[PDB]
Order: sequence, then structure tokens, then C-alpha cells
Amino acid sequence: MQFLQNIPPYLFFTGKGGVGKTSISCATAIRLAEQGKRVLLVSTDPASNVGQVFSQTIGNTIQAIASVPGLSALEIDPQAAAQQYRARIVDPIKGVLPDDVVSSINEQLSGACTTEIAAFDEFTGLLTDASLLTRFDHIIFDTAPTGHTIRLLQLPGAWSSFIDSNPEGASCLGPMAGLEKQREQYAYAVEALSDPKRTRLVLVARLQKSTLQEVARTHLELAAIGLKNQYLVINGVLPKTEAANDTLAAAIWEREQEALANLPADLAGLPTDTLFLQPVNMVGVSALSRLLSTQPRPDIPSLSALVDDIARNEHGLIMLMGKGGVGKTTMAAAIAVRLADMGFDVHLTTSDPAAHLNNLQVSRIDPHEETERYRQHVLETKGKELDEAGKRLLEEDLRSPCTEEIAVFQAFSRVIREAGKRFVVMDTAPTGHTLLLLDATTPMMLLQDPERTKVLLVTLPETTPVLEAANLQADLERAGIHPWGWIINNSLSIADTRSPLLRMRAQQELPQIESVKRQHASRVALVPVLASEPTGIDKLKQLAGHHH
Ligand SMILES: Nc1ncnc2c1ncn2[C@@H]1O[C@H](COP(=O)(O)OP(=O)(O)O)[C@@H](O)[C@H]1O
Ligand SMILES: Nc1ncnc2c1ncn2[C@@H]1O[C@H](COP(=O)(O)OP(=O)(O)O)[C@@H](O)[C@H]1O
Ligand SMILES: [Cl-]
Ligand SMILES: [Cl-]
Ligand SMILES: [Cl-]
Ligand SMILES: [Mg+2]
Ligand SMILES: [Mg+2]
Ligand SMILES: [Sb+3]
Ligand SMILES: [Sb+3]
Ligand SMILES: [Sb+3]
Repeated sequence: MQFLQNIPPYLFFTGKGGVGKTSISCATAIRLAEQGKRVLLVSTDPASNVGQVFSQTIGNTIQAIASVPGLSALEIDPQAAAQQYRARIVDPIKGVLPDDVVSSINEQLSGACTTEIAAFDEFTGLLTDASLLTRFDHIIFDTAPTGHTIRLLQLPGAWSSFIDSNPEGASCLGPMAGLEKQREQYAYAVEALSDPKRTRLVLVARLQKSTLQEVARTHLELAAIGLKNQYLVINGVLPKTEAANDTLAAAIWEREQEALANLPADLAGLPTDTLFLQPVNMVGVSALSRLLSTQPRPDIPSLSALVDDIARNEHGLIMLMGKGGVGKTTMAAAIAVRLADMGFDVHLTTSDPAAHLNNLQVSRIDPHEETERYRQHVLETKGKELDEAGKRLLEEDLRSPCTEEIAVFQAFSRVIREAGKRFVVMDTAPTGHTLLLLDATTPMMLLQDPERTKVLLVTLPETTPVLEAANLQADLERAGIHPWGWIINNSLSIADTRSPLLRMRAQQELPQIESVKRQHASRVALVPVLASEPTGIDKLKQLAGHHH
């Protein structure tokens, strides 16, 4: 693998939940240790499962890994880091300022943005500890900071700037107050990340048109900041051999192939490697090492069943939630089509420009134009009296992932009024953290009401995807919102295929589909992987399955 050659001391893997960052990190680490290298593998995930892959316990202390001489490990709990980042800011004012005021400050330090900044404070310490490079040849991270987090830290206004105590509170700048270290150490960490002789960044992706576009954008954001030592690793690729004697497998192999040849322009110049889809989720060293090779029914109702029950009261707000790319826009469209086809009045709203298109009206809003309106608004409102460096800090705050989630939700709110006379289906929504923040100043009670509103969480039958969905649900629950049901999309165990490998992946999904049914959701739906893309009504009608 090109990405495995002549690696510098720091190696970072980035990419969406579940693409294989940790798996690839572990396998890499083993490979390196076996070439006689001293390796430090830093586990950075919220519910670290790395100890498990090496059959041993790991902690916030560097411990050598028994089964792999040369390799040591370190767990940096992000939830815990955020919790402590939060405590350092709030404890001083507990019993000083009034409870509702402190409680409000605490909520500002409870979003993904704070977690991200806290993580960076942890990376920073590692990236600045010179002695570590005295003990290790390589330090590997299974996540990477985002362009937004890095830009925030490189802004002069982040140090010399007091933004009128976020009143309306559209702000996530609260976290900055918690920066433990000296401006200089973060600056250094950033140079270390931008230095190709020190840091190598691995973009992990899947051979799916959508993901590839997201990775492309990630690549541009990071290169623009100075991280130009980048490698792309396409994981989970279906080996052609398998396209033999199977409509599904041959069709998937076919779609990946197209995409492999029509990689988005911005990624074509990057060193690209591909890792083949393995039959069993890697649990040990043998399994992990196999990943770098160069050569190769659950009892859950159909989506129709969920629409069936949603239909029961003739109207309401149906909100689809979940991480990016899990299928919210697709599910939202399917649900809207079924309702419509059964004589109901449906108004489907979307933040994505793409839908074929009668008692089914579609409103598509443009995320970019809504974001800019919202940004304009928050600028004339909070930006006055701020010097230029302060305004740029605020503009970067308005580049947080939630900025867009708030502005689109804002717009969707025009039609959220129709959920009283008909069905309104939305394909996205803000986090519980954001809702609480917005409510501080927005139809909160409406969202909270079990009748008027049913929130659906979309996820995949995979470990990380389910955990991220559970976390998205926990957060919503804090905002007084209980997801009405979960939809497990892209399932193979509910699809028709004789591909031995595919049947093996489908069996791998069993435990995941099980934990959703008994530990996370009350009402659950299974949707098969359709092969090809569900671009039109026909296909969109196939995802649902049938009645009774
Ligand atoms: N090429 C592959 N083929 C089959 N399984 C894989 C592959 N890559 C990862 N996985 C399996 O997928 C899950 C996805 O996870 P992980 O690698 O933890 O990714 P991330 O760190 O990006 O969430 C695990 O259950 C894992 O062992
Ligand atoms: N069950 C499925 N079978 C095949 N492709 C699917 C399925 N669900 C989603 N996809 C495909 O996946 C992408 C995942 O996307 P999308 O539904 O846009 O979601 P989100 O709004 O969650 O980002 C699109 O390329 C899409 O058409
Ligand atoms: Cl946030
Ligand atoms: Cl936050
Ligand atoms: Cl942030
Ligand atoms: Mg991981
Ligand atoms: Mg979408
Ligand atoms: Sb945010
Ligand atoms: Sb926030
Ligand atoms: Sb932010």
C-alpha cells in the first residue's frame, strides 16, 4: 500500500463513522511493529473498542500491547475530555452565578463543537511532546481534527476577542474559553500537522458516489489549511470474483467500478489504495492483517410497517434524523411516497437538490442560501463592536456544522405549520443540543409532543453507526424529545443474494440489528441495500416492502 510506505512520525486517519478508520489504524500499527518499528496507537473514539481488538484493556496511560511486541496503546476518551473541559469552566461559577445562568453556560459547552475542541487540546499535547518521538517511530490516530477546528485555533481573534456573551446563543465559541495551553503550543501543533515531514493524513472512504464527494470536500478543506500530505484509501471494495453468479453482487461490483473510474476530480491526483471487503469483522491480529491484502433472517418489520403506523392519525410532523449519508433523504422520500400513494396529504421538504417528481408537494431548500441569510443575520446582530479579527472568529463560528443545521431548520419552519392539517416529512434536523440552545431564546413544545411529531433515527446495521445513532438519540432525549422509531437502512440480511461473501456480511449485521431492537429503539424497520441508487419512484417504492 502506498499509504504504508515511508510514513512520518504522525499518521492520522479521517473519514465518516464506520468507514474503517480504527480497523485500518490497528492493522497499520501491527504492520509497522512487525517491521521492527516502535509504534504508539492512539485510540480516540467515544466508546473505544480497541482494547477488544487486541484482547486486552487499555487506558489513559500508555501500555504496551502484549500480542504485538513493538506496539503500545493509549486511549483518549473524548466524552471524558469534554466533560473535564466543561468542568474547568463551570465549577468556578457554580454557587456563584444563578443556577439557570450556569446551567445555560453548561449547555453551551455540551455540543459536538466543544467535544471537537477538547479532542484538539488532547492531540495538541501529544503533538508537542517531543520525548514521545524519542520513544516511538510512529504515533497513529484513528481520527483527525476537522478544518473548522484547526482554522478556529489559528485565528488571532480566538485569543483577543470577547463576543457579547452569546445572548441569542447561536454560539459554540463558548468552548474556546477552556483552552488549557498557551497560544504557542496550539500554533506548534498546527505547524506539526501542516509539516509533511511530520504528519501524514489518510482519507478513508467507500466506493460510493456520495461518500466520495464528502471526502473530496474534506480533502479541499484540509489542503487549504496546509495539510497537503494526503493519501486516499478506498475500503470495503467488493472483489470482482464475487460478481460471479449473482444479480446483487454483480450489480454492486458494477456500481463501485463505475465510481472507481469516475472518482471525483479533486481526489484523482491523490495516492489511492483499495482494501477489499472482508467476510468477518476483524477481531484479532490475523484478521486485521488480512485487511492489507492485495488479493481477495432477522424478525424486523418493513419500512411499510412503520409508515403503516405513522398513517394512523392522518397528519403530523415526521422528522428523519441521523448522521450524514445514512439515508435520511432517501427514507424521507420513500415515506412520503407511500403516504401519498395511500391517499394522504404529504408535503416533503428537503435540503438536497435531487428528486424526480398528486397530493405530494415537494419543497427543496438551498442550504447554502439559507446558511448565508442566517450568517448575515447573526453578523449584524452579534458582530457590531467587534474588530476585524473578532468578526472573522465569529464568521468561523458560523462555519460550524450546526450553523447550516440551524438555518435549514429555520427555513423548514415555514411549513412545519402544516403538520396540523397534513403530513410534513423532513429529511434532517438539528441536534438536541442545538434545539435546547435555540429554545433558550422555535417550536420546541411542538417537537416534544409525541403526537404532533414523530422523530425517526436512520442508521446502518453497523457498530459505529449504531453507537453514533444512540448518542444522537441520548442528546435528543435531553431536549425532551423521544425518537418514535429507528430505521436500519442498507441491510443485506433482508436482501436477495447468493454471494457467499455478502451472506457472510449479512450475518455480521445480526448482532447490530439485535442491539437496536432491544436496547435502543421501540419501533424498528429494516431496509435492504438496493444495489444501484434509489434515484426514482420505482426504486423508492421497492425500499418500503409491502403491507399487512
Ligand atoms: N474492509 C472491511 N471489510 C469488512 N469489514 C470491515 C472492513 N473495514 C472495517 N470493517 C469492520 O467494520 C466496522 C467498522 O469500523 P471501524 O473500522 O471501527 O471504523 P471507524 O473507526 O471508521 O468507525 C467494524 O465492525 C469492523 O471490524
Ligand atoms: N437502501 C439503499 N440501497 C442503495 N443505496 C442506498 C440506500 N439508501 C441510501 N442509498 C444511497 O446512499 C446515498 C446515501 O444517502 P442519502 O439518503 O442522501 O442520505 P442523507 O440525507 O442521510 O445524507 C445516496 O447515494 C443513496 O441513493
Ligand atoms: Cl455543537
Ligand atoms: Cl458546543
Ligand atoms: Cl468549535
Ligand atoms: Mg473508530
Ligand atoms: Mg440529505
Ligand atoms: Sb456547533
Ligand atoms: Sb454548540
Ligand atoms: Sb464550531
